[PDB]
Amino acid sequence: NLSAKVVQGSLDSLPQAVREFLENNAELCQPDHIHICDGSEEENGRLLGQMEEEGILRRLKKYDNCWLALTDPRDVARIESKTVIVTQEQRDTVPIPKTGLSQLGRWMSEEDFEKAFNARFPGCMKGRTMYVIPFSMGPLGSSKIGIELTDSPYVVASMRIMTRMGTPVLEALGDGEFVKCLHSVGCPLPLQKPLVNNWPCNPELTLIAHLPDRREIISFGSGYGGNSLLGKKCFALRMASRLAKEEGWLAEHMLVLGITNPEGEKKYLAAAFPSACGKTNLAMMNPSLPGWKVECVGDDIAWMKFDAQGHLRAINPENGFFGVAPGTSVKTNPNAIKTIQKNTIFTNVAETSDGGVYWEGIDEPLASGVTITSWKNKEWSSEDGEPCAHPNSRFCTPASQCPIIDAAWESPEGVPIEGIIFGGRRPAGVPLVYEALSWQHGVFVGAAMRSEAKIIMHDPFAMRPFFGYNFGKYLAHWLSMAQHPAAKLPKIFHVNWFRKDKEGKFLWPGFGENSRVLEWMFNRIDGKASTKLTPIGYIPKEDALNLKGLGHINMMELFSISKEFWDKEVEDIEKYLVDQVNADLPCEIEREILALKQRISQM
Ligand SMILES: C=CCn1c(=O)c2[nH]c(Cc3ccc(NC(C)=O)cc3)nc2n(CCCC)c1=O
Ligand SMILES: [Mn+2]
Repeated sequence: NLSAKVVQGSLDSLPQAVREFLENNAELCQPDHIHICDGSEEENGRLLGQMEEEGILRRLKKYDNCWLALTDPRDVARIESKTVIVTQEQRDTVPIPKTGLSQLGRWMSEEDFEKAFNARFPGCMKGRTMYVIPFSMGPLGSSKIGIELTDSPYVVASMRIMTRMGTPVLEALGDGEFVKCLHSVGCPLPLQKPLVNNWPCNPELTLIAHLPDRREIISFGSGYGGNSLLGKKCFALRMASRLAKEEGWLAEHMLVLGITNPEGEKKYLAAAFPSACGKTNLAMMNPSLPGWKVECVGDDIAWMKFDAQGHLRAINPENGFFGVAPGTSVKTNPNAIKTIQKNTIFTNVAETSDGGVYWEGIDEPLASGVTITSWKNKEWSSEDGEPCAHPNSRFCTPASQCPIIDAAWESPEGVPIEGIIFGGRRPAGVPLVYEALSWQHGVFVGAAMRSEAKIIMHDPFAMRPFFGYNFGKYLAHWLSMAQHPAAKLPKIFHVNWFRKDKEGKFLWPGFGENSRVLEWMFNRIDGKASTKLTPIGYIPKEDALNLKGLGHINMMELFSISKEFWDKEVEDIEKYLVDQVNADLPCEIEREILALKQRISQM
């Protein structure tokens, strides 16, 4: 029966639990074939070739083994609306707000989800191959393993880069447990609807669901990576944050980097930023300060767990970078540019006529007669009034290829976090850098995060779309870390690269010069008496920030804290947290809200 549909591998060499998961979902989805992924170069070559034949990928001949996927324009981003967590009780998933609808996640009842599942999954893979992806989140060797079933070869190839994938994962798994991951593009053959750019999706029925009690992730109708690469946001943030809450650790939307001063002293820092803040540019930043070194552990997700000496240790559970393409250049991110030179999948970027990539802000003058095809497969000029690349277009690239990849990026011990950075995009009022007054205040600073998307929105811990459970409880869990025995708590900082003058010009040059801010953090961690007290925390004392080699910087306006601005700010923060977190807001946070208005009242 089922064996006859297998086109690669053998049912018999799957652990019983993997086999049963496959059997149940094959019976349900009715795929024409089953391909058990081995994760070999040869398999990758084959799937890339097949995808080229079918129009899903084009070859980018300018480079060594680079490819380009163009999507249906309806399927270009994750949809928060259609992203749900399923629990017996709503409160376990999101706080019940005081007014309005929750902005802290989306809950669906078990009953509603069973209905939603039956209207989508039966027969969904008809005419397609079901791929079986064994993957490890974190280095191969305890780490969490999952099995993703998908009808998308694009997902297979992306998973190979973004996770450890294939036969060795099944070998490490044995009869262990795994997260069950089910994905379909939702377009059974014969196609009932038009195919755009050979890219199957079902936007109307798109649903990305998490069932934490069953250890199941179920995703329908979208091929876009945030929705389809189930190890990443779905597992390593949402489900894991839940597990972490239970087991006394932390799963966070954080880059991790290692920074070394000119005397050879090295610290690791984790940072959470909302979108459009240049996460990845900071993760592999090339520092301008002489003698300094920055190395990249990860640009997206961090798993953090206290060791026996109370140090918070971080592992990057990913195997790659799924980076925003537009804005990437030799100037803004020289390390990303070298990373993506080979073995990289690009999605929704433009293509030059010599088979190179192009996007807004690539800052690379075209040769004579070279022209650009846009991401909607049209000839493109700068007079079109339309970007050549989609704003959310991506590169998907092996982490091992980053020239400053950290030597301990795959250490199963993890790397000791000495500082946590929170930040946002704030055109007014928020200084370039400040330090939390205490752990409790640092939790509040994370909880208070807002960022410009032209709208300024709340995005606490940069986790707004990613909480796996009640944010009030997530806040209590963060607070609880100050009572871990002998905890060596990271110093907490808040940054803003994006403060502007009245004409909208950026006050801080940023990029490589951000090394000057990390320098201040670095020395503060080491106890340097370099702080000046303000109502919002510590800022750099006068002349403490290293400005050697820069043009003029308006330091006064950059570090300016206005009573009027901060009155408006704390009112907005209180309002947001009391309303949205309501009965689940920990009283330590209530105290921090009051303490801040009290400090502001005194100015
Ligand atoms: C480690 C670097 C992080 N970083 C920054 O530090 C940063 N700072 C800015 C604002 C800025 C933009 C352009 C200039 N250019 C010139 C010439 O002054 C200066 C500041 N944009 C920044 N960006 C781009 C974010 C959008 C994807 C950014 O990524
Ligand atoms: Mn992210």
